[PDB]
Amino acid sequence: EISCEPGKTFKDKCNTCRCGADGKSAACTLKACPNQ
Repeated sequence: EISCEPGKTFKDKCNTCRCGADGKSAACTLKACPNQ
């Protein structure tokens, strides 16, 4: 599932992800979910 520029990073969820080498995933991180 998922998809994006493989090797790149972005926000995605409310924290911060990192599109994995494949255009279908991204290692992410958690923390408060900024919205404002």
